Amino acid sequence: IELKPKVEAFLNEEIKMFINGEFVSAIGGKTFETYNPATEDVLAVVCEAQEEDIDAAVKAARSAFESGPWAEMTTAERAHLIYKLADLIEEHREELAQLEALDNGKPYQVALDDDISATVENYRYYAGWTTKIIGQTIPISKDYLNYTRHEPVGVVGQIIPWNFPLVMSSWKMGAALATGCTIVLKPASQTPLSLLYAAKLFKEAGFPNGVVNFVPGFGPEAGAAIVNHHDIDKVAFTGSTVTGKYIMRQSAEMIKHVTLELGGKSPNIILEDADLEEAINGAFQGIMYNHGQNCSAGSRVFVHRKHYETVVDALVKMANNVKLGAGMEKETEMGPLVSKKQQERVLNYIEQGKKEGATVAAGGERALEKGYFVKPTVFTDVTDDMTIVKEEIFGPVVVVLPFDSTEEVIERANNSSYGLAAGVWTQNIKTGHQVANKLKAGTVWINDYNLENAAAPFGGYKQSGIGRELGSYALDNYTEVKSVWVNIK
Amino acid sequence: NIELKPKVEAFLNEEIKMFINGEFVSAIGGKTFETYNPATEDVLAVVCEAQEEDIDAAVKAARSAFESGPWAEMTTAERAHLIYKLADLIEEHREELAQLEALDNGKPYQVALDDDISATVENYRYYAGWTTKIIGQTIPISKDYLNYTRHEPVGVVGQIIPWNFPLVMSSWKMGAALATGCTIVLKPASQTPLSLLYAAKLFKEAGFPNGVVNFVPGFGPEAGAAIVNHHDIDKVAFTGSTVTGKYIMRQSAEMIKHVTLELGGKSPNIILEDADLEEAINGAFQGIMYNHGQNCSAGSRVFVHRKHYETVVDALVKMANNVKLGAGMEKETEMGPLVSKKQQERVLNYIEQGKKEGATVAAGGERALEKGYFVKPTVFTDVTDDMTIVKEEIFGPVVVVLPFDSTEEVIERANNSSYGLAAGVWTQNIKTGHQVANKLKAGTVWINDYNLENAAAPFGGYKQSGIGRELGSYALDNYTEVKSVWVNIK
Amino acid sequence: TNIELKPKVEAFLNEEIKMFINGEFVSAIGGKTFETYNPATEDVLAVVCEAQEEDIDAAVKAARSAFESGPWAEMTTAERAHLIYKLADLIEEHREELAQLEALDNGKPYQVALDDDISATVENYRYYAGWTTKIIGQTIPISKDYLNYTRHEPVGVVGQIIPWNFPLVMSSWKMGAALATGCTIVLKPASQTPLSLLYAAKLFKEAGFPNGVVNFVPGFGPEAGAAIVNHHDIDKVAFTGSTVTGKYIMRQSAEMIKHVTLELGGKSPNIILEDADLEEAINGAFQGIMYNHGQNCSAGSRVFVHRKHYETVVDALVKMANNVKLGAGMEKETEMGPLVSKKQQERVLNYIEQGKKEGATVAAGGERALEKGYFVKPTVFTDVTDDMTIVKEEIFGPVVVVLPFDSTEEVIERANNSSYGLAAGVWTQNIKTGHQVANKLKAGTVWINDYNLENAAAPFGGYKQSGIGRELGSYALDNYTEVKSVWVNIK
Amino acid sequence: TNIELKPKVEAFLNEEIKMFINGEFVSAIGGKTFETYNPATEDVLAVVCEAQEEDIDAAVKAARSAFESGPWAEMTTAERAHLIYKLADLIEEHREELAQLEALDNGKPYQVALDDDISATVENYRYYAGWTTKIIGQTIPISKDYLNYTRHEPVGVVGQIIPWNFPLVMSSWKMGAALATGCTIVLKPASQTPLSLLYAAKLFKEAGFPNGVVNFVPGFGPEAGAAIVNHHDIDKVAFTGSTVTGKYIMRQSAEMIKHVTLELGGKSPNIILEDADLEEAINGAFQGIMYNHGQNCSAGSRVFVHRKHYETVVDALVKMANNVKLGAGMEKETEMGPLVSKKQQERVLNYIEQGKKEGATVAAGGERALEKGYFVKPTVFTDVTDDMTIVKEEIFGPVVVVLPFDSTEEVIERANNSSYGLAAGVWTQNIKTGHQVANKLKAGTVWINDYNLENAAAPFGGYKQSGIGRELGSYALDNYTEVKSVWVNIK
Ligand code: NA
Ligand code: NA
Ligand code: NA
Ligand code: NA
Ligand code: NA
Ligand code: NA
Ligand code: NA
Ligand code: NA
Repeated sequence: IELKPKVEAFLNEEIKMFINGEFVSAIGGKTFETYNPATEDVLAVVCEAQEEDIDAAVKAARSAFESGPWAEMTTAERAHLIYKLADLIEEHREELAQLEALDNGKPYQVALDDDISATVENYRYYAGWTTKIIGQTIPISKDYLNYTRHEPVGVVGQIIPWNFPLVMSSWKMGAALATGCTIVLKPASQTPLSLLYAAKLFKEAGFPNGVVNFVPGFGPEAGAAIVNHHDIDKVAFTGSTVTGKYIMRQSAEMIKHVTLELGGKSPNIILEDADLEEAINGAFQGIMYNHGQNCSAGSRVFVHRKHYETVVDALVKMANNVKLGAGMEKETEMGPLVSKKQQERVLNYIEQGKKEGATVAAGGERALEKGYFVKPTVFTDVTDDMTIVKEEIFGPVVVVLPFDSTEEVIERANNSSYGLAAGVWTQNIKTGHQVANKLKAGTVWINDYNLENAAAPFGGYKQSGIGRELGSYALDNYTEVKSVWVNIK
Repeated sequence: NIELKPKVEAFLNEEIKMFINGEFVSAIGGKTFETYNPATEDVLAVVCEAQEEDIDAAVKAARSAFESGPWAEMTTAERAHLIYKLADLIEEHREELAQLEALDNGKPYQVALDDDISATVENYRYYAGWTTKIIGQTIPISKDYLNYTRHEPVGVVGQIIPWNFPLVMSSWKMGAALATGCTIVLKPASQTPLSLLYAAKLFKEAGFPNGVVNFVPGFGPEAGAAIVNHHDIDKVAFTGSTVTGKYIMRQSAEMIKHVTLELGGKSPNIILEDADLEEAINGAFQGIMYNHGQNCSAGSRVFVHRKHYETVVDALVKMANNVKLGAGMEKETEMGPLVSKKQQERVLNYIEQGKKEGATVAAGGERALEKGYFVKPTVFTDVTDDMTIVKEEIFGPVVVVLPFDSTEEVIERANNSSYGLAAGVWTQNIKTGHQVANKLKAGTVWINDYNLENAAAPFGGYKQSGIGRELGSYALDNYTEVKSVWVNIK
Repeated sequence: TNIELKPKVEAFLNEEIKMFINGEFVSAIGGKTFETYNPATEDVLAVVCEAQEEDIDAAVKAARSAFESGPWAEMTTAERAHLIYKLADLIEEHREELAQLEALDNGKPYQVALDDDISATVENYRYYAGWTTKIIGQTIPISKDYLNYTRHEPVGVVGQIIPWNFPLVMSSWKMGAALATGCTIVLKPASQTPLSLLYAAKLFKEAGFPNGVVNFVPGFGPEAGAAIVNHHDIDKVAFTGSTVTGKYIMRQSAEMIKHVTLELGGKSPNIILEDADLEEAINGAFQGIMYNHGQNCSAGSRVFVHRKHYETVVDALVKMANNVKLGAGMEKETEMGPLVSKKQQERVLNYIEQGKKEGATVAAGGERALEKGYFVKPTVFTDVTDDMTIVKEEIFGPVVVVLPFDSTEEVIERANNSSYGLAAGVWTQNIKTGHQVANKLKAGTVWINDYNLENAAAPFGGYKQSGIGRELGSYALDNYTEVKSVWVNIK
Repeated sequence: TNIELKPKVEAFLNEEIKMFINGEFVSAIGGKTFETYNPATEDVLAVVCEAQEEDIDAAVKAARSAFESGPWAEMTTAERAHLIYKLADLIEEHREELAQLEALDNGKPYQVALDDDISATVENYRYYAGWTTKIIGQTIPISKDYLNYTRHEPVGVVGQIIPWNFPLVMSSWKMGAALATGCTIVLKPASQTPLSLLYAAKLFKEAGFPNGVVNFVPGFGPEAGAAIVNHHDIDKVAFTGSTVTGKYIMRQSAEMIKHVTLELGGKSPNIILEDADLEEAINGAFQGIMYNHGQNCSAGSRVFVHRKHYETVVDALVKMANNVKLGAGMEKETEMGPLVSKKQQERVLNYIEQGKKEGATVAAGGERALEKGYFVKPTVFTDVTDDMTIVKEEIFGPVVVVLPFDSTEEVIERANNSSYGLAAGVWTQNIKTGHQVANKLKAGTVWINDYNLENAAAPFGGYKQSGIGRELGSYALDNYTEVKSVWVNIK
């Protein structure tokens, strides 16, 4: 797939940060390389945000929050900006899909059909909420007017991971912007480009200077500078547990509100009365979608004893059938993992799996001559206490586990520190809702898997997170509630 | 002297048991501590002291009660009725409970009765009403799915409360939690265990299932920490000091555990040029002096437009000097002692720090009476924004009075603070009142009033005064996990 | 085995039954009275004061006063809630007395009145007590230059009229929501069944309701009912009953641009698909129509059965129908009482005769029962077609039609081919089928694998000609408020 | 100086104006046409196809089919949203064309049409686009045995009738809410002002609305109007306009138990208290009435003035009245245009004559203006009492009565002593007085230190005989929704 002219021009120059409505270099001039994970080549050279750059972005966001058009605009004017931003992203859909394929590694056609569509729709959806963020009037006494206001919290720092780089930026920014906050946001070092391209479109849509500030760089410097900044009012992070925990401990010092979206080890449960054809397809897609680089991937596939060997046989064939290649080549179904480090991590987990006694029924090694490719992998002969069953692998790797009763699968499914999502396959109306009610996860799909939409909340129970993104629910993260009492005698 | 109620005598005449799994019990290791009467300094009761092991027993009971048996299976109508029967019982025991508050915490009995017990009753009545009404969403996305959310109780919640409004504080924790269907492990402050441990009898009589509520009296370092660090508690909520608030957020990180915190303040109470001055003088005085200043949302910075500053200082000084200090169980008392010797010493050292930095004690500024933990109502003037006493929460009957010259100036100076719990604004102008309310960074703003709370209105801090809200519908969301269910109907 | 009369019921019934206006038990101004009957025995059960247009006037003036000034107008929402809760506690204390009154006056079995009606009544008040403090409006972010807020103000004096089939429960569907908003109430019970409401007036008084907040005016539809409908100073009307009256009500309400809520009748389908759990569906189909003697607006009076199970379900329905124990509501043996009046017995027996002459076959029942009182046998009609009178029209008795079908598309179309739309049942074990069918039925309530469930928290009301508006739930509140949008210029 | 006509406007007016049915521009089946006029010149402005009963039937069938099957029924909520936002974008792109059509057909000044009416229409659609994905029902925690959820389903085919005073804006107040719920529409504009709607139909098509989702049927009350009101296959009706028609519509809707929303007239009070900012309140009182030539249901047609200020306010209003520049809407200097028709001018002049006959003083104006066109001078009446016709009745012209008062209790009582209750204004600097007075005024919208402000997000509608129900805001959606309560047995 030949590069669009605007992608070629963008990549032909150093990639600048976006602060206070301007494209700028890091103050101290540092740069870093992002790669193409299919070729291992340097894809661009990007300006590297340091602490002093974050502090500049924070002042920019503070000023835009406190005075100027953003602080003065009506809600309808604010909605219109977000709507225009969505339209612009849709206009640049092929450019942005190419950058995602190039920079992240995923198939261009998927980045275009799924990731760009979702980002557009998320911004459309949240433009909608700007004029509808309502407080209460509260009837207490004839002597007072009691009302609440849902005020924006102020300057928000946001950090996102590399698996759905553009989409993830929209999960953070659509709700935050809709409330009237301003933003200092950091993309992942592996994937800065789609966001920094999208910056052009915030400027074009007419966002006032400093409303949005994009600071690409590395967790331990740019990331930690966001986490530790005294003038950031609220933090939101999606990423590592270790980083999640760190963020929470640091935010303690300022009594700062945190939203976290972390990992999972989500179960996808095939009951005796499932439509087995459709469940097999849901189980396969459930783990293999986005190369398994998906926090809510259905990495534990629980299968009723009667169907266990049927599903294993089908999963093995489908895994071997997947077409691996560069995301910018048209026949590719599954691209490489994002980095050498991730490839080595996923291959390490496969070795640990075999070491602990499990059997690789398909895959279980690297693929192709170069690039960070891993073959789709199916593990079988697996038990609940194995490392590969307990821990999030974050690649195209599924464990398949038989079970004999519904009480049992619920227990086993819930016996996890994680609780991001779950799938249940059954044609029975009672069993579907009953099993859904008892699973400890933020999202349950009945007879489907991996569905997300702007309108429906997503987040973790237990150690898969604190709080919800998407829906009306996301808005509450970026608001402070003021209770006003007017003595009316 | 107010004579002790028969049921109060009876209660005080034996060891005060903790309440676990529906039973009154001693600590497993038999440890006990003393609570005191702060007006007299005498030992008031001997109370069973919860240790780590007793928190574990409580958590096990709450877990069991949550996962199966009547509390798990009950309809929301049946749950609501339990909570309303509890409120009715507390109301029947109102005199006994108000006496225990006056005795244990130190506040005037008639205020405990008219304010504290009344609010607790109303907070439970209000929350009983929410059980049947904690609704999720059905979400129109596509003709191919039913999309709905469930607001599920989060599970066992651990709650820690302070000593300044002991019983009311217990109700701000438990009303919302219980309405959601959570089960509870709650620790009263070691200075004020008694009203809660008495009210325990009422939960049992109301018909609460074993283990749905569990009260574990003791100390921050042991009972407190055991709640904070317990792996099987799903969610924590705390009201109290900042150091503990930070500690609790820090520790909750290890479990990715949701935290709600209600912390202290340095709340401004602002008298503008067109205030009704007589009303605003009364509201400025009551704003700080109510509950002996032991009030996180106390109006401890009184900002007074230059035209009225001398007039207001003069009045506050006279009012301060006239307040009648005495024991909470003496009928003539207007203000009781502080809760402890340590608090009295804390406040008095703040006062000394204020004099050391150049402020003037216009009234008060010393201990009171021959015994008990009393501090005189104190008014400081000649104060500047950089002074320790104007920055930090004193938590006694100590007010600073600051003049100002412009609205824009006072809004800046009111907001120049790490705290953001509450604020008051006094002006007769409809545009000024709302404009100033809007610009203040405070979780509650009163226009032409101060210190009003009601179960239906949320309360809590911006900035370092807290995370989250209590009261209102808003409190409920702390105790809920949201589950998004997608049903393929293609 | 006769259920023994509560002493309090015997005392109530030993005197003329007064109406309740402005806090006091009073006679009609003109002293007219009427008779209510015991439909099991046909005896006079009580003599009741008959409200005339002038008694409505006095009730309306009393409600107006209580709304505009005095304790009901001044009370906090907490205070108002507490009255409503205390009323619910009093009803629960008098549960036996009230259930006997239902059984005597209405006819239904005592145990059913106690377990169902009285408990629903109590729960309805407790649920709406809970709303008083939670009737919130909005603050609306538009511009920095304005504060924009709404108030959900009580409409004022509300006129309510209720039917005889669930006398006390129906009073609480009207008053719980109206009282929660802070309205004041002029309410007329059915001439057939005045007594449980008038007994309950004691408990409003004991609970501490201010004078005039509630006013109960027993009498007939053409005098007392019409008076409430036509009264210039009633702000809003709510009615449950006959369509012809519902139409009249809507027509008269035009003249004053008055908001109307209507809950009307139905011809609700109860649909057994091929993959139904036949055990529970057959029980659901039988209780769906026979509950309350078929005197139930949302009765499942059309039972559609997939061709595969048609014979099975017809045979089982006929057996159950023939096994029902008919008798007095105050005899412990009774499973089904009489119909409420001679007029209604005659109406239902007319429909049955009409069903016979249009060609349908009575597979069970189809006639009067026992030696006295207004009893009709449980009746099952087979060999029916969709254009029959008995399949189209509401019968309001223990009369079911059974219709086979061959495809899901077909049953949805036939179920929906009705001017009514109150309720529907769908029996299928399939998770996709249950929701899809539920989505496509035009009915205010759809039960999936059940039938006849109501709860204070879940709204109820008609599509099409089964009504306007909803009762129960948070939804009922909105009928009793006017929304006021306030703009405060803040520069 | 004349505003020069846009090319697209000339083009549109150079042919017969077709109606819009099932996605196509068509003539009336029987070929009837009617004339609309330019009320500044009294010239024929356009010839418009006239919908008859038969054309209404065709629009209803198209809407029915669009509702039951096809893209509109199948589309996601995101897809439906996007159609609505794109419509808003198109309207904005054609803002000058649409503003000219409004100036020409309705009368109002071009620049006000542009800045106010067109901006409000655009923002209305953008607001409602945003609701499509957010129309949520409830999950309701009752028992562990059931999942209880509600669906807010679109009612179906909706019949809407709008007046001539804000033609395009009024069209958006009906369709934004309705289309956001998934309903389909048969909408009739006023015969006096059909053009802007029928121009806008081109933009519904260009946005990509499926065939029959919207259908525009211009014509006359007694034929087109009545056919919408009386149609058996319209599910719900909404109307804005006269009282006599409002009452007709409610009466006719009884026959089908059809939900009705009415936005009717007012005689709204604009109260200037002793502590008002007097300069701002005089400007608010003058604009409250004279905006849109007084052709405004919520016009502040009763200016109450505290006695201290009475003379001052009278003198100011008189000066301001006599200073308004009357002229054609398409003339750049015009501050106020003519009334919409000869009949309206005659009505307003008949009112003014009644006021004189009853003893009131024409302080300014009170007669027609200019050499042709339906102009009336801005008119100020003094020496007025509460019982006069001109004080009680809605005149719908640029005519104000000015009433002195002496106490706040007095002005509230006199303000509320009306069958109308659409809107009110209160002018006071005092924070307690403002909210207190606002709490007591029986009106759907209360402005404190302002007047005539509307926004898509803030509900609007009448207390008493000013209406039933609310338009705008979240509240408007409920009128277009049937609530279904689903119970899923999960035992
Ligand atoms: Na990369
Ligand atoms: Na968590
Ligand atoms: Na103590
Ligand atoms: Na905070
Ligand atoms: Na009777
Ligand atoms: Na209807
Ligand atoms: Na015209
Ligand atoms: Na009305």
